Amino acid sequence: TYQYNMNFEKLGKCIIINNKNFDKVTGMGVRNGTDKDAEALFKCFRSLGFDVIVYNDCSCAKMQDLLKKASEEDHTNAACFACILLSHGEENVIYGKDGVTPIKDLTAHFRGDRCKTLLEKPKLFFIQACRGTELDDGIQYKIPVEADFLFAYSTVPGYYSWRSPGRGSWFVQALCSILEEHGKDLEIMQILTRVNDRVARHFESQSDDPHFHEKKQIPCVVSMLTKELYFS
Amino acid sequence: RDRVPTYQYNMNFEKLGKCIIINNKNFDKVTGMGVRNGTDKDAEALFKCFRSLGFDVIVYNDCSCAKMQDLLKKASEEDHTNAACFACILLSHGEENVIYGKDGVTPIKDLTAHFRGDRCKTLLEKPKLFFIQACRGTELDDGIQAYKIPVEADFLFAYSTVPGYYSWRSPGRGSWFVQALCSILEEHGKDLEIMQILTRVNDRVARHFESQSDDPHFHEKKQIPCVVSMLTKELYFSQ
Repeated sequence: TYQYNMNFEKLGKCIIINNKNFDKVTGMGVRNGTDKDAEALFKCFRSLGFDVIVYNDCSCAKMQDLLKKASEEDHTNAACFACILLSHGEENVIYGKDGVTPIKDLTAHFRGDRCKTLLEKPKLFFIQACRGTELDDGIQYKIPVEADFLFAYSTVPGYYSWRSPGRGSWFVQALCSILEEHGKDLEIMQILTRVNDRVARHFESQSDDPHFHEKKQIPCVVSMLTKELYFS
Repeated sequence: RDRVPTYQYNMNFEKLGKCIIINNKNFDKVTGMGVRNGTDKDAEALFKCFRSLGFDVIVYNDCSCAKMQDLLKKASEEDHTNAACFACILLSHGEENVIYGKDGVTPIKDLTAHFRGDRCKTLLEKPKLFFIQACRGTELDDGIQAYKIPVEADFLFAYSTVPGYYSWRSPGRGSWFVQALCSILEEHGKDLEIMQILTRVNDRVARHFESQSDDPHFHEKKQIPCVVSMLTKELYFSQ
């Protein structure tokens, strides 16, 4: 009644796109630690039951195609779909190695009118990537085509997204530990909300620059879901 | 459902909090904006719901842009120490990232900023909720047949529609989102978590509603609301 139906042969497909090294033209640095993120993610989402595949250093055309294909696959025996983007980013756009592409362009392939097999099923996107230059200085019948999506961004619109080259990204470590522990017994919003809490609290940046010292982060969930979602 | 200790927003405060409703029905000729028939109905329903939840609700009417900012900034400067949370609900014309006063347009992000961490210390670690009934663009959903804290934390925006899309409103029955919202809030407002409620409002607006117009450009259209949460705990209005 108030839950998404999970009675399907497979949980669903999980495309993880891991972008580490970029073309010199985009002039964007190597994202160190992103390999830590991907492997940890691969475990969790696999352990949840997703059929996860990891694609490394994709180009924008490559990403668009990856998604479009999956969009055109047959999802009749799937409960849901999940995509995860690890990259450099700006507002509304994510980086391939050869430039940028709008996030909406990657997602819209799964709109109700463009992926019938995934209608009334959750389509989940998790996006760990910078979202702008800002720093949090801290303190003290028919259904709509845009429905059933959920984007969990690593950060709020306009703000930087922090990643340690040694331990991986703040967001990912958090999402992984919570999932490694309650992925099976909590609802998706409960899970993400705790991730919001752990990133907000447990983390604080440290550099030798005063502009980047003791800075903060809060992830941001967008939901057009229409049911509660549990992975079991 | 199971209520697990260090995971709820602490509600044991003298008061639930302020709920400011901004009911904009009438707009200057120069904005080219029309009379939003249905909105008085929407405002009545909402103020009763939020009163019933226990908010101290205040209704403002046909606001200028300056007024909208002023009352919000001043609201942001009151002493919320004895409140568990704050709510603001905007009913107006809107476009991508902006919302109308009677005399023009002002960025939503600029309204909400007043209640940040560094800017409104007495609402720190407390949920600040924002409900927005307004168009966010012109596109139509045609449908388909079956210690330290970040300054931006503890905000939840519940928009009536997705970015870039239209927002529907019966002159007779009021906007879909609002109708749906108030209904769910009546039943389960005191027994369901905020995200559980808004999800149900998502389902209801998506199913129960379909447009009907003599204009085929506007005929048989659909709508999905959009929830954005920077909350760090579950939020229940009771106990």
